[PDB]
Amino acid sequence: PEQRIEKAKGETAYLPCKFTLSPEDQGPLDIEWLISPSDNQIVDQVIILYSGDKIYDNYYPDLKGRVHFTSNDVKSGDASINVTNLQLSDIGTYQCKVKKAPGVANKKFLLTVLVKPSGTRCFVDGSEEIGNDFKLKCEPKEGSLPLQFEWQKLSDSQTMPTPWLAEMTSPVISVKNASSEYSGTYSCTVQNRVGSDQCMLRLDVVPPS
Repeated sequence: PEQRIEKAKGETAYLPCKFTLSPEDQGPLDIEWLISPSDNQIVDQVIILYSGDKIYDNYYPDLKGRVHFTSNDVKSGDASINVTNLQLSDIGTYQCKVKKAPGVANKKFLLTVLVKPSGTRCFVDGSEEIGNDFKLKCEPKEGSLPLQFEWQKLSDSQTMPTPWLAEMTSPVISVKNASSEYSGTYSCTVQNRVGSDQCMLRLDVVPPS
């Protein structure tokens, strides 16, 4: 089991890792967390240890100061960690390895970090001319999937061209055989569960010449 944990950038991830001891488990309690980041191909890197009743946490410089055991009494049965001020670079697989010999247990977490849509650009791809085919595009610079789009007409009738109604919730509107009546100011609003962004374009459909 690889449990998915999903949080937004800047929030804190809780990676729970509670454990029961068998009375047979007489060896010293030893706990190791390791990361395998997405951003690169290093694998199984120690980020924090509990060993000899002491915490060692100076391991992985990208996580400096941001990884802590959740509990104030780890030896009672809680190996959970907090990862605070989440960065996009913290996306990866986190493994909790608990040992109290002969007992050994592991668990993995797949951490994803979400970001709201931002830097969203609204633009026309093509010549804005009567009879032409061109494209209305709403392109976020950043934004975690799944993303929702919604075009609206801000100017004049405040009503989207009927032929475009099917692509109204799409990032791209593929305009065919353009009418001058399609002209106007249009808004693209993009959202995901973190947040929202909006942009605007002006369409001016003129005779081709």
